[PDB]
Amino acid sequence: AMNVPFWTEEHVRATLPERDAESHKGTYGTALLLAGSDDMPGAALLAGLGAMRSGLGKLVIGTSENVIPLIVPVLPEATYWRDGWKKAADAQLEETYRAIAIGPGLPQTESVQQAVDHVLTADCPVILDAGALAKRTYPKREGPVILTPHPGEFFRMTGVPVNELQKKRAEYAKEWAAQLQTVIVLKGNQTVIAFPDGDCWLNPTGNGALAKGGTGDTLTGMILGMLCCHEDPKHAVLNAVYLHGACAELWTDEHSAHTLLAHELSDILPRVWKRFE
Amino acid sequence: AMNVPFWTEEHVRATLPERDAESHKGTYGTALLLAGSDDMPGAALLAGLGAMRSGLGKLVIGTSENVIPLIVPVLPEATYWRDGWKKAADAQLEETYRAIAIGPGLPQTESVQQAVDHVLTADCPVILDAGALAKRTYPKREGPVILTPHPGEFFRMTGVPVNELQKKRAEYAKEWAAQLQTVIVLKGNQTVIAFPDGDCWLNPTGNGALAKGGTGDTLTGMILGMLCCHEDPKHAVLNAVYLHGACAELWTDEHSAHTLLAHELSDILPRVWKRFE
Amino acid sequence: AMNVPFWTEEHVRATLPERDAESHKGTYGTALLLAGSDDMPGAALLAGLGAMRSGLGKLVIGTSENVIPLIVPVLPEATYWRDGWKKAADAQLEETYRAIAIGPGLPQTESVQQAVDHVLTADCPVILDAGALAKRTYPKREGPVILTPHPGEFFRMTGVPVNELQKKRAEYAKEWAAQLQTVIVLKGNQTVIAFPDGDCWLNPTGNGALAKGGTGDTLTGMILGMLCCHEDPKHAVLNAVYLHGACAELWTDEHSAHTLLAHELSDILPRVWKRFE
Amino acid sequence: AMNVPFWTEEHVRATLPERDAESHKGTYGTALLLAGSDDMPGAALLAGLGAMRSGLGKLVIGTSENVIPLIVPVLPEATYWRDGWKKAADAQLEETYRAIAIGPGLPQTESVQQAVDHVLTADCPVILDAGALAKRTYPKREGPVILTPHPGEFFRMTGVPVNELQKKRAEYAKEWAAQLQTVIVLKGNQTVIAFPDGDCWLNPTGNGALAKGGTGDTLTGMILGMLCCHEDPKHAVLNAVYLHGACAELWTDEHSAHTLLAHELSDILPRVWKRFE
Ligand SMILES: NC(=O)C1=CN([C@@H]2O[C@H](COP(=O)(O)OP(=O)(O)OC[C@H]3O[C@@H](n4cnc5c(N)ncnc54)[C@H](O)[C@@H]3O)[C@@H](O)[C@H]2O)[C@@H](O)CC1
Ligand SMILES: NC(=O)C1=CN([C@@H]2O[C@H](COP(=O)(O)OP(=O)(O)OC[C@H]3O[C@@H](n4cnc5c(N)ncnc54)[C@H](O)[C@@H]3O)[C@@H](O)[C@H]2O)[C@@H](O)CC1
Ligand SMILES: NC(=O)C1=CN([C@@H]2O[C@H](COP(=O)(O)OP(=O)(O)OC[C@H]3O[C@@H](n4cnc5c(N)ncnc54)[C@H](O)[C@@H]3O)[C@@H](O)[C@H]2O)[C@@H](O)CC1
Ligand SMILES: NC(=O)C1=CN([C@@H]2O[C@H](COP(=O)(O)OP(=O)(O)OC[C@H]3O[C@@H](n4cnc5c(N)ncnc54)[C@H](O)[C@@H]3O)[C@@H](O)[C@H]2O)[C@@H](O)CC1
Ligand SMILES: Nc1ncnc2c1ncn2[C@@H]1O[C@H](COP(=O)(O)O)[C@@H](O)[C@H]1O
Ligand SMILES: Nc1ncnc2c1ncn2[C@@H]1O[C@H](COP(=O)(O)O)[C@@H](O)[C@H]1O
Ligand SMILES: Nc1ncnc2c1ncn2[C@@H]1O[C@H](COP(=O)(O)O)[C@@H](O)[C@H]1O
Ligand SMILES: Nc1ncnc2c1ncn2[C@@H]1O[C@H](COP(=O)(O)O)[C@@H](O)[C@H]1O
Ligand SMILES: [Mg+2]
Ligand SMILES: [Mg+2]
Ligand SMILES: [Mg+2]
Ligand SMILES: [Mg+2]
Repeated sequence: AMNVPFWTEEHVRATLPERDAESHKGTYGTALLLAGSDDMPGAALLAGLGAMRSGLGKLVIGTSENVIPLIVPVLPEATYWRDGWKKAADAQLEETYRAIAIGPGLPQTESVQQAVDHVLTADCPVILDAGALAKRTYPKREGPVILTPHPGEFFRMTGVPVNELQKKRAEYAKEWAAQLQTVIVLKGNQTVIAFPDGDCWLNPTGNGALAKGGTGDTLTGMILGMLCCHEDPKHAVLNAVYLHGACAELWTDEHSAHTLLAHELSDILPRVWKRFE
Repeated sequence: AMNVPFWTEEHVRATLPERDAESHKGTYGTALLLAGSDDMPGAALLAGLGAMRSGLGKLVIGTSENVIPLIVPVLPEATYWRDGWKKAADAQLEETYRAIAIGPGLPQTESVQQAVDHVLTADCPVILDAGALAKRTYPKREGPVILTPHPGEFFRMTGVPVNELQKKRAEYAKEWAAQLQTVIVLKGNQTVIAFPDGDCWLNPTGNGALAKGGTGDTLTGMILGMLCCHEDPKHAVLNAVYLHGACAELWTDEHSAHTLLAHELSDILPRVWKRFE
Repeated sequence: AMNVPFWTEEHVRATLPERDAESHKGTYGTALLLAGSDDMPGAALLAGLGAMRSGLGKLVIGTSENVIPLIVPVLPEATYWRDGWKKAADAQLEETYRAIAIGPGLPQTESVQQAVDHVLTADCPVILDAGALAKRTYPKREGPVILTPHPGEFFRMTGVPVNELQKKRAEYAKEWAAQLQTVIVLKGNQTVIAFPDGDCWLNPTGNGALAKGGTGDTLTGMILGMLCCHEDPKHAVLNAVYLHGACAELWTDEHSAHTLLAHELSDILPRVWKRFE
Repeated sequence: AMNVPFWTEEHVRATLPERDAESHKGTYGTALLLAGSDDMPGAALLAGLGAMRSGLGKLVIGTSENVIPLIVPVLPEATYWRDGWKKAADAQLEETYRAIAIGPGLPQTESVQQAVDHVLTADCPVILDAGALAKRTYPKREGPVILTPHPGEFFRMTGVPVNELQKKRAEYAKEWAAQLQTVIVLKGNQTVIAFPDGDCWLNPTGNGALAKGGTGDTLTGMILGMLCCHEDPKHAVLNAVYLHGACAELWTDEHSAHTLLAHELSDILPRVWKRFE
């Protein structure tokens, strides 16, 4: 009904960054990921791999003590802020980060919202997903706030029932991005990327291989990394959603859509990303 | 002697499900796996990988605290019900699952049977394997009960000695599926899939590469996942047994039958499944 | 000086076993591996992978509590006898095994020799390696005892200095196999396989890619598995040593000899073994 | 301005060692790596893999108790000196090593400098990286001391600000190698390898795929291993830096430069090294 344009291959090619010969890890920044809890530890690994695969310089993972050891053998490149997501509830961050994500595998609690409020006082883009998504408002700040709800989380945020939401996805996503003054990545087939300045796009990539636990955790990480290597954070969000879906399309060329595991999207991204360079 | 028909490539092709563009993980359900104990932890990873590879939406693994960390780095997509198989002995499940499996790597104890009795009060298909297999009867309930004995476990269930069983496999499997009113997947070369309504099939795939620890644990998981994406639970069971054996046949094209490890069946399934689409 | 014959490709092809369609894991037996200690845990994983890759039915790993979790994510198919190598020092094994190995990554202590003495009362082939190798004698028993010393361990066993040993390898290996009434696999370039009945062979495969920590741990496991699927335990030993070296030769076709890691021999064996079928 | 020559493909080919048929792990020595701490554990795995991939015989990793289990499943070939880097602060090493590295993932503390002072009393080449880099002087000793600073660490060592350093990299690196009487590998695009005898080279390989956490940790390990298989420790340093960068160039043929993870350099080295033989 709205004619929201697709973010196309041509837009991706035109906007993906270079990685210059004269750069070091500091050029691409240090990200922070606040993710993973004792009965949902895997979401931290998924998002971690997503982020380190996606062109950042360094990654600090703020997760519980019990989760740390489960990440290290698979993602040895990350370092840790021990019990970081709980510690973020107590004070403003003393360290400076290029971008921050919070929520995958975190309980949807008031302590998590406190950590959200502290993270928002930093001057960098911030992603809120999963356990960090709630019905709330957002303080005026410099850097973008990026919310990544699936339709269930959108219902939690807005009170718009899922059955109604799904009939008018882009209309609701635009309306709430504007009201909240946040980016909203409203997930699903034809994911909507709605910006608080009124720009809105649809994502043309992805398939049912993504309809399985963990794929959104991986996406949150991909957005986190891309925010560190793109000059324009809009392009980071758009390219992460696009390339995330493109990795699922590569998988289905020679593998059944029923059989993808989320972490494999990260394994596939190196070759898919190269295609768009 | 009986002319039990084979479930053939043509039957598999005709019955494997689609994964629609307009679906999400909830479309394919949340399964529960109750598996893994302190000296047999690996069976939980094997069955977990089997299940997540096999087209479910989400997987919760109910296993002991000591087993959880051993699964997460390999299968980060699963979440946990901490000490779940022990907790299931104490009360009906409060959560709703699309399908449930119990038994791989569990001790063959009365506490495990209590957990079985509680799981059976849910309205979903239930698989019982390994430590959950015992001589018993089953309450009338809506969803199918699927027993996956090898010949030793069948002897434990029925008192039919293995030497006698193996002379008349389909006859015994049919007789006991009918008596018990359960599906029986009687494993071995030419696995028998006997339904309590009298339908019975033989499986034509598989080889001696499967004659090694863990392959039945992986199968239980494959059945669990397929029950979540097939509309007809009969087809889920049949296709899981078939594709399980087909992965062993792919392996032996270029690898010795002596050298397969069970977890690799799960790694092979993506490409094998695609062949049948 | 002696004309000890090489165990050749033709001997390997003539002696490798079939894996029949009508077999199950019990056909190929349950092996026991007593290996791994707190500061040398990896040797248990190396030998475990070697063994499960090499055609056994099941593998029980008797290792310390702290080592168990380090094996499970990589080799989920093994089960455990918790603190098994220490417990073996206290009594004869109550369980029956198709073959047993002891020593990789175990401290060279009197407690380990006690565990050796208990294992020797079983009726199955037994391999002694590494920490289980000492200067001693062996009781008359039914099954073969297989010692796998490198030249340093041979010096420890016999008092023959390494410099002298290495001038007359097959002569010393034969002499001591006869004296001890054990098989001796005297490792090195042109490994000597000396039988206590006077048969003796040289191994023609392998290269300097093997000259790195862990490769002998992997070999001990390969011998353990092959003893379970070969009818003649002589052929098991000969084929394990041969195929172990052949995997290093495959590696060097496209990879530098400086860069092999022991666990990769196990990864390579599936395709190498197939070549000899 | 200086015409520092590049260490070229031809120099690498002329200087890489053979791995003779008549060698064993002892021929290539035992290295010691003192690396990894509770919130930076991964650096020990990265450097460990680097080292074992790079032609040593054995590797002992001296790291904290909590780090050990995180390494073993990925690098089972290493053994451990439990809490080794802390224990090295208390006394001269009783064991003899072919080469030693210290610092990746270690806190930059006085206790680490004490461990440095003890390691320096050994007669072998010693690498100091990361947490072991400080403003200090070095005792006259037989074996080379090899410092591997990035420009930030060089500033910490010398007081030369990074902005000034980067205008005259080889001039500063030569000056300080001479003053300190240490090798300095001054990292960055066109890494400078400055020897205390006045030889100096530039490295022509590498790209922005390396501009991400962990790649320097992997390099320290590669240098450690190469010091064990090269007769001339100068060639070890030069070839490690060259081949490290070459692995990043192989990656970018078919993968985006944004997406490399440090541990993958180690995975790539087997095939890259073979190219130069
Ligand atoms: N491996 C892990 O550690 C995992 C952790 N996860 C975490 O589990 C927590 C809960 O998130 P979940 O998303 O699993 O569960 P939720 O219960 O929050 O949301 C799922 C529900 O949202 C609705 N929904 C979602 N997508 C929809 C669509 N396209 N159309 C219509 N309705 C839709 C449905 O009502 C569905 O039942 C989060 O913290 C998440 O990060 C999940 O990602 C699963 C994997
Ligand atoms: N990695 C792990 O954690 C593993 C766990 N496992 C668990 O170990 C427990 C015991 O199960 P097992 O099956 O190992 O041992 P069992 O002792 O229960 O059954 C094996 C016996 O059954 C008979 N049998 C099985 N298949 C046969 C056939 N085709 N023909 C004739 N006789 C046959 C034989 O008597 C054989 O000795 C289960 O909980 C199982 O899930 C096993 O799957 C081994 C791997
Ligand atoms: N990843 C792990 O957990 C590892 C554990 N390992 C364990 O470490 C223990 C000690 O065994 P090691 O072999 O490392 O050390 P040892 O000190 O027992 O033996 C090595 C010595 O034997 C001699 N030697 C060996 N091969 C020779 C040859 N071809 N020619 C001449 N001399 C030769 C040399 O004197 C050499 O220094 C064992 O329990 C072993 O299983 C080792 O395999 C290293 C890897
Ligand atoms: N996975 C892990 O366990 C990791 C551990 N690491 C450890 O973290 C510790 C701190 O080392 P880091 O290097 O991360 O952080 P540092 O804060 O010590 O050094 C980074 C700073 O040095 C400067 N710098 C570095 N390279 C430069 C170049 N080419 N041009 C200009 N300026 C440059 C910049 O000021 C930059 O902010 C070390 O012990 C290191 O081994 C890091 O390697 C990150 C990964
Ligand atoms: N059928 C589908 N087609 C395209 N994308 C999908 C489909 N199912 C799920 N996804 C994507 O998978 C992710 C699910 O996120 P989450 O539910 O948070 O794990 C989102 O990026 C979705 O847009
Ligand atoms: N020789 C064989 N041919 C075909 N399938 C086999 C063979 N040996 C074992 N299997 C299969 O491997 C699995 C063994 O299950 P379990 O004993 O529970 O681990 C079952 O699915 C068997 O049907
Ligand atoms: N240069 C070489 N050529 C052939 N085999 C080797 C060589 N170096 C080591 N090996 C083999 O590697 C293993 C070393 O055993 P160990 O020292 O116990 O780890 C043995 O099987 C040796 O025969
Ligand atoms: N843009 C680049 N080109 C070449 N090498 C690089 C580049 N960025 C980083 N490196 C290398 O990556 C490593 C970084 O080390 P560190 O900062 O200690 O992790 C060094 O070996 C650098 O020389
Ligand atoms: Mg989500
Ligand atoms: Mg079973
Ligand atoms: Mg050895
Ligand atoms: Mg560094």
